[PDB]
Amino acid sequence: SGAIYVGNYRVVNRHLATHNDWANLVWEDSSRDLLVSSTTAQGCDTIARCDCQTGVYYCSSRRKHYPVSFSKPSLIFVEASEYYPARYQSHLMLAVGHSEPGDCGGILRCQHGVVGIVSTGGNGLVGFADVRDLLWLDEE
Ligand SMILES: Cc1ccc(CC(=O)NC[C@@H]2CCCO2)cc1
Ligand SMILES: [Zn+2]
Repeated sequence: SGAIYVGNYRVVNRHLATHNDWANLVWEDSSRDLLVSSTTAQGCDTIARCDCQTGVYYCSSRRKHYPVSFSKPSLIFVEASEYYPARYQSHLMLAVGHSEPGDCGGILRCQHGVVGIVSTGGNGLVGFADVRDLLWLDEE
């Protein structure tokens, strides 16, 4: 579990979105596994606007932050997980690290703020769902 809290927006894994998230929907994309909902209180997070390929992500299934190199956001094939089938997922970055289903929503950060959240795992990779292209997270 986990969420990016930027202005009056909450960014979660679409597959973990709550009834409240859907009741206060701003934007969703199943192909990216992202959903954005509106918040009453403002958020403590800043979004990275950058082409960084090195950062630190939180792994809940290890209680640990791990420094990682990660690929640029691409359309990638992703093997069947407990929360999705084997399928293509867009705007996805892969690093070499540990990711179990429960790890989804853990933050990846670089020197520029929040890059994205955990979304995929298995075979010793961790996929992150980039949010740097979502320019509208920083307005309105
Ligand atoms: C490349 C790219 C893709 C998607 C977005 C999402 C966004 O923030 N757009 C607000 C939504 C979209 C439909 C109407 O309102 C930004 C940039
Ligand atoms: Zn950066």
